[PDB]
Amino acid sequence: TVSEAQLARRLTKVKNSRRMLSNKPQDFQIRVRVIEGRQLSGNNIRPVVKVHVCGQTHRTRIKRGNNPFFDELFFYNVNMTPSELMDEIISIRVYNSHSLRADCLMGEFKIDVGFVYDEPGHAVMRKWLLLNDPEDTSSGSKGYMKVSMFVLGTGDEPPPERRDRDNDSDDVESNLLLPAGIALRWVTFLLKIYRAEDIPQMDDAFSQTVKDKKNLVDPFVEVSFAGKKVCTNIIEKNANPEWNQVVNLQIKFPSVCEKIKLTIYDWDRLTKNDVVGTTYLHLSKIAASVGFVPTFGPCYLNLYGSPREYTGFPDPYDELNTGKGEGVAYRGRILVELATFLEKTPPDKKLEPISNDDLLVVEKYQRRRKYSLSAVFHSATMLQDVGEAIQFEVSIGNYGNRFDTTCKPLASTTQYSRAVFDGNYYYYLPWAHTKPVVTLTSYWEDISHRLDAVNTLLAMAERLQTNIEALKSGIQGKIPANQLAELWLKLIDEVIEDTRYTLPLTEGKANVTVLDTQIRKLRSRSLSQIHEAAVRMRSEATDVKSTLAEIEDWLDKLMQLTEEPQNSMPDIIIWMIRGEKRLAYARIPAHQVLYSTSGENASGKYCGKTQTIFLKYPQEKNNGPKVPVELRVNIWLGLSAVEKKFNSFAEGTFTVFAEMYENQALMFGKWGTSGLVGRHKFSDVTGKIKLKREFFLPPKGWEWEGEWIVDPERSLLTEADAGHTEFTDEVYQNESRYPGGDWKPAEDTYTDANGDKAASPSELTCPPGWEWEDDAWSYDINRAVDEKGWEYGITIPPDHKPKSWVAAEKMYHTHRRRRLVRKRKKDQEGWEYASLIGWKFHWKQRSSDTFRRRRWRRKMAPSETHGAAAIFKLETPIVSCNFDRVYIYHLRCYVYQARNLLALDKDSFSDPYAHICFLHRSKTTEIIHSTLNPTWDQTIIFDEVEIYGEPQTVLQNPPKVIMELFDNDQVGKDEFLGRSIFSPVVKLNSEMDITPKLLWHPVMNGDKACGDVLVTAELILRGKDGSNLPILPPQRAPNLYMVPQGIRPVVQLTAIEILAWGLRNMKNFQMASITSPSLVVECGGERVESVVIKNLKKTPNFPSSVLFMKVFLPKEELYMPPLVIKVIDHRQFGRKPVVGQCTIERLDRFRCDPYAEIVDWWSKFYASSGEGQYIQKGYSKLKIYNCELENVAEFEGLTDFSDTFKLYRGKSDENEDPSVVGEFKGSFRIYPLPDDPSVPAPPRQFRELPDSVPQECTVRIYIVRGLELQPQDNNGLCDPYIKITLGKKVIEDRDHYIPNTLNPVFGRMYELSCYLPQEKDLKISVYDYDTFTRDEKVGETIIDLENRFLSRFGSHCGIPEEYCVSGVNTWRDQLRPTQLLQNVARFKGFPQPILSEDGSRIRYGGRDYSLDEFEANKILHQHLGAPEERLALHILRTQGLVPEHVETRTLHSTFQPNISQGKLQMWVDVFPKSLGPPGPPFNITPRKAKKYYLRVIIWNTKDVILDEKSITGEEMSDIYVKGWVPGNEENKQKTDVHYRSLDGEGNFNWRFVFPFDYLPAEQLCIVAKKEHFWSIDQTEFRIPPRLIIQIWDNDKFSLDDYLGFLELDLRHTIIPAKSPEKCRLDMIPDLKAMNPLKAKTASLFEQKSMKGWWPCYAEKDGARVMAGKVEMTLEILNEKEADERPAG
Ligand SMILES: CCCCCC(=O)OC[C@H](COP(=O)(O)OC[C@H](N)C(=O)O)OC(=O)CCCCC
Ligand SMILES: CCCCCC(=O)OC[C@H](COP(=O)(O)OC[C@H](N)C(=O)O)OC(=O)CCCCC
Ligand SMILES: [Ca+2]
Ligand SMILES: [Ca+2]
Ligand SMILES: [Ca+2]
Ligand SMILES: [Ca+2]
Ligand SMILES: [Ca+2]
Ligand SMILES: [Ca+2]
Ligand SMILES: [Ca+2]
Ligand SMILES: [Ca+2]
Ligand SMILES: [Ca+2]
Ligand SMILES: [Ca+2]
Repeated sequence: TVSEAQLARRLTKVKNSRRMLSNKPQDFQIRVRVIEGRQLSGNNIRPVVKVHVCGQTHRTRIKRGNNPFFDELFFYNVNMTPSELMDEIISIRVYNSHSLRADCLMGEFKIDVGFVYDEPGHAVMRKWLLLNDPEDTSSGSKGYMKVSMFVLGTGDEPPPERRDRDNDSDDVESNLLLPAGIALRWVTFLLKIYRAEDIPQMDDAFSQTVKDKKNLVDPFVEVSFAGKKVCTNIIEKNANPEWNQVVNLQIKFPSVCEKIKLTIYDWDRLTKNDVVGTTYLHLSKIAASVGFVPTFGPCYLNLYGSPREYTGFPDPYDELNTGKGEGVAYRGRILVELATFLEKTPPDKKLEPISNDDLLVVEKYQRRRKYSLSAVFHSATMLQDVGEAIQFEVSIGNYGNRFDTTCKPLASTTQYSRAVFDGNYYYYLPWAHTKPVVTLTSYWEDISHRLDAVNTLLAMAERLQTNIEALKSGIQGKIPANQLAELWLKLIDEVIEDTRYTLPLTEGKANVTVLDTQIRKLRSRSLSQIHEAAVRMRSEATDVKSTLAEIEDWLDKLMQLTEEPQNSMPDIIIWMIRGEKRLAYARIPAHQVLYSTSGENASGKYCGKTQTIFLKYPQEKNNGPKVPVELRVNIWLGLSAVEKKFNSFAEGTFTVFAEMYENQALMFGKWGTSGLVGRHKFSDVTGKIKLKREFFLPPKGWEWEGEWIVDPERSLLTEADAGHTEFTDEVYQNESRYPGGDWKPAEDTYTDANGDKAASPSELTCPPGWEWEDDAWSYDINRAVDEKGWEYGITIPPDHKPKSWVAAEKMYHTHRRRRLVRKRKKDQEGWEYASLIGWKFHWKQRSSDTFRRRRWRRKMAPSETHGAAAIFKLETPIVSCNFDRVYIYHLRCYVYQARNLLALDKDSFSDPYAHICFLHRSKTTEIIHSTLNPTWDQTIIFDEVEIYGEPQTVLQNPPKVIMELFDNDQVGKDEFLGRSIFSPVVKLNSEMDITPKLLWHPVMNGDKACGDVLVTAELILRGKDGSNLPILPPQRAPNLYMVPQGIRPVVQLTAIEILAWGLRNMKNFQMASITSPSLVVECGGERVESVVIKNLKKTPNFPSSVLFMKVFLPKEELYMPPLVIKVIDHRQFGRKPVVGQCTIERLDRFRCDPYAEIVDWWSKFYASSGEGQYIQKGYSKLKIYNCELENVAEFEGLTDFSDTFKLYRGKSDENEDPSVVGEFKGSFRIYPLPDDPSVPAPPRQFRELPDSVPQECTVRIYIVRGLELQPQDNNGLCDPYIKITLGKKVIEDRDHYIPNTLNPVFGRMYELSCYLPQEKDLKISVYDYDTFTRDEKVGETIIDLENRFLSRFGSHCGIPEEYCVSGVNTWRDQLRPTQLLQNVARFKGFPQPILSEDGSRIRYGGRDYSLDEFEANKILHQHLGAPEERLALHILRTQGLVPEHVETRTLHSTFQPNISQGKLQMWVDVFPKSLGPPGPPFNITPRKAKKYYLRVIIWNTKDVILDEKSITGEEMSDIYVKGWVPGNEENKQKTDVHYRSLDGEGNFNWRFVFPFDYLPAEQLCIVAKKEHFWSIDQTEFRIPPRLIIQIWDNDKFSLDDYLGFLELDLRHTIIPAKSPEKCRLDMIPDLKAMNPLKAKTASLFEQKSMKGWWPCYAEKDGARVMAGKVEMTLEILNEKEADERPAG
């Protein structure tokens, strides 16, 4: 059907439109203007409009008649998510009003904000609504509503209006917003909700203790759709509920909602209903357009949110349960199905039970399959502190949850491991050759028919993404065209070979839905389109630069083919548990590690492969200052029926040890078996359970390897501290006190992380082969400690020792700790001993130990009949993967430089250094002081890094190199600048030894990039010796390597010219003005300093404006270092502080080749805008700009002379830009110099500079009108006036404000005398006057008047089209057009303009210009000046200068920081007094409304409907006529009553006189009166001129009885018939009762008088009926003709 197709097309349109960022706050402004209703229902109505957007409701004032004119603009300022805003509904609703009753509904249109967002420009324009009644919907239309509504986001602008004389004001089907094919259709979504599983405990569990712990939740589903909330039934005490309820969602098709929000709630009787979790159906993702309606399911949707552990206290992460944030734990899953049923709109049973045959259908989507998951933990590095022991728990869904103690021991977690210092900064878990192994078994639906397709399309997209990265690197590197064509042919053949992939056959699979068939059909269509376009492109196209736009479109289409809403597999969540508490999480999608039998590509990207994931703290959007751990893990997921295929993915030998414990005790100096009381001699690890050596047997698939052996060597075998060559030791020191007492040395005055006392620093000695770097130890300052290096903690019972520390001392603290460091360069009888049995045994006996024990362990090896797959058959054993050999590597990181770093000191700079970390190794770069753009120029070498696994597995997945940038501070702790994560270039042999390429990787702090760092790395597999490694880089300091020659950017000699023009807006520094500044420009280690300004207040510009330095700069434009600008204020006692700095990193713009009817102003304005025309008299126009003059792209922002860079000072807070303390005005020209001085230098680029002295300027600000201001009063209007600040002078106009309009017509010139450039900042503000209260600011704009003065485009005065010396268009510039042509010839280096002997030709710019080339086809009226100036001006108009313009300047405000608060049509002329006085100013004073008189006479009435009963008691009518103009309610007049009419006929011969003010140029009238009696100032209305004539039954002693009306718009008055018998209905338009026809119209203002018969009407049951006929003559006279022939 066409309805299903158009729903699919509209949902794909909203699919393409919904692509912006999901910022939960975002500032939006929605304007809704109603203009004019046409043909509203009822008779003698008093209509009114109420518009409801986002809860806010505005209200029009009361108008009259069946064709009301409102022209009222409403504003809606909301702050919400864009996706939530575009699901909101705008509800326009027309009411009738009464004098003694409330409002009655008469029409309603509903339209969502999303579709008016999808319109180009985010704003529908003067479109007509089809009003309909929600309960009287069978009657069709009720009226029409011309509205225009706008949506403005951050940076968005409304589109300009267009001319409306004949296209928009008439006929309404020419501008319908929606066509008639919609036919008020409803769309019904049957969101069936079957059941849910694994809902966590959300009740108190104390009631069941008194009286079952698995089912402590009372769930129900909240379905939010289009603002309506439908709640399902509540299932009491069931964690696996079964609702089985269809939710009958409904939307009328003009207003659709896209985001169905399902939110399971735990119902609480006494408290608020808690949130279980929130998932969404996106209707645009489950619908397409051939196409199909929204279909989904039956498929489980997984919920995510807070951790599942119940706390009676408020949990800190309930914001994750509401769908905000990504969610850190599995909260259950809900089985839903979506079906779309067009029409049939059933209002009964919004909740309907599931029919009993759908419960048989849904059984086949509920079948479970066994899944086996393995995870081999390779390396857990970048740990910030050791703390307690650290454990990793793997869980998919609720399977493998360690805190679910009600189940059996799951063995889904690693052993507790204690972190080891890597020698420089970080910590790592010491796994080495024995990686931990986690295995767990889950049960999910076999949805491989989805996930093979998802994984294969993802592999397609990743291959094509790699190929387009190769292509963009090829075209960026300027590699030769043959290799580029070969690489492009490789790309196209990759597409051809890939997209002949047949998607998996849905027939035969159990869990195939209707949506699965539709997505498979869509994917086959898309893949066939991509394959055939590839076979077209491989033979047709020849150029790759045209085709990358199509190839990126293929990448976009392929990445939209991987969208799978029916992914029922929950994510694998890996939790780091420090101590007993959850710390950090990561979510791996289950399809990324899932194994399929269909091949490699159908398996996941990381299926059986080691991937690097960074854990996050549970409510962080990204990593902040502290990454908790960087974890490399080898995850393989798959079906347990094919778990034998894990053998091909496994590496190493999996190993589980059976264990036994034997205990002994010491009496009389001899160890023996005596005294083993309370714990068994042969027992477990705790000693409570008696065990034997014969109690352990291998399970199925396992066999013994070797014999039982003693295992005491696990202390020595943990990596032997041999992987480092430069180290830093650490020894901790402790003190203790009572609360409130004095400090003293502790019971354990030196400790380590294990929890007991350690050796003093005087006892520490080096290992053999090592020596000390420093002579003595020192205490740590660079942590969260005080001045002496101490942190403080507390002991709380029942714990005896502290577990946390803070930076400051409080009175309740009982302990303290200090770290001591020093750099470094270059017994075992088989038992562990302790003081008690079952105590803390340690490998060496102390004086207090009288007990001992040992381990008796035997190895199990997997059998050959099972392979490594036997680890899944362990249904506790602890599995660990042993690697039989190690591979030695060698990493070199070329940290070259950084740019645009954050300022984190008070002296406006930083001291950045970098921690380079890679696995269990770390090193620190040098500290570069007092800069934000450091050049470390340093190579960081980690020789002999031990990486386990095959070298190919390192090649496919390199471990990440992580750089953390820190601002060094001499006191306090060093602050975090950002973090860059990148992959090294792995090399395994001498073939792949190509040199690495430096790249600008981003430096992410939080969620934003806070600079870029130029860094690369290479990771070389070390051979038999270090001979295969390249040579060491040359040192410049001891153990300080430079970046080598092949990696370093190749530098050339390059000039940088700096046009230091001047400094603007210099804010005070240290409560002193910037009196003697200077400029310092640093680039590439060289600096240049300008001359010192002796007084900034006197001279704001540098005395010599050109600086010059020779710098070595990279040849490649990518590698170009930033340009640093500082401002140094020179003060007393020789002090030179820095008072401002900017970083300019985009220098590609700076590189250049050095060898390269009444006549006034408003008639002109209305002729240019388009609102006896003015162009017929031959006069000129002006150029109306819809934006600012700086925002016009042709004038380059009016910064062609010099750009402007904001200067910043001090430490920046919340990672944004720092405080702006001014602006440096200048520009740069960068060009490569010749290498040797025999070649002459290139010419300088700054020669034609103007004079930098201050100049006095006469500035004329002509402000024309304001457009759509923000309302600042209670009535929705504003009383605007103009407040101009220009340096010191303020001209406010509060006594000449314009009363109560949102579209003011100012028409006022404000002339000032200011000194440029000290007063360059021209601030024009519109302010709302108030009678008693404070004045609000509507808006604000800034014009750089020096940019107007100094630009080459002549923006100081716009050149008009004609040179007139008199009239209203007199030449307002100071200089004649010959002098402007002289000036532009002098600027451009052209020869000066040569005037001929008669002024007909001018030689300029190498061309001949003549008078007859421009003066032809024009009327040369009398105001034209000298013809040589006309021809010079005609030359000047073609030179790209600023024309005579009215720019539209956006009024910005702090109410909404980048949303237009209105617009201000205006222009500014700057007239510098050195060039002479200007001409006469333009009189832009708005024209008065010229008076008009409307006169009618009423001849007769015929076939009027007779009144049914008069007062006298007869079928008898008292016919008489009222008449008025809308707006003029006070000017109502009525005729005499034609008494005793028994035939519907009546003669009046009565005269009406209707004075009204008119604007012929705007084609509308002015009526002025107060809104009410207590109005401060009278208001003005702008409504089109029209006449309401009305016919009435008198009833002199009774009520007035309405009979009919007739409306004649005086510009479009319909042509009357010449007789009452030819007069009939439907010669006037009608759009509701019958299929419409065009009428015949004539203007009464032009055709001044005509006489005839007119039809008048009323309506009943929505259909027009004739109330009668009336004869009249309508005439319009002006003011003087009303006095020439007056009338009564
Ligand atoms: C006798 C029992 C009266 C119980 C009265 C009562 O209504 O208590 C409500 C609270 C919290 O109960 P909720 O299920 O809302 O917790 C949900 C949770 N905040 C969440 O957000 O997940 O109970 C307790 O703190 C336990 C007190 C036990 C006192 C013995
Ligand atoms: C009794 C009025 C108390 C004042 C509150 C009020 O509603 O004033 C109405 C008007 C204009 O509105 P405000 O700008 O004050 O409030 C709008 C608000 N600032 C905003 O930004 O939305 O204020 C007057 O001085 C005229 C008083 C006429 C009294 C006859
Ligand atoms: Ca509860
Ligand atoms: Ca409950
Ligand atoms: Ca509650
Ligand atoms: Ca600092
Ligand atoms: Ca510092
Ligand atoms: Ca106000
Ligand atoms: Ca006001
Ligand atoms: Ca106010
Ligand atoms: Ca009557
Ligand atoms: Ca009557």
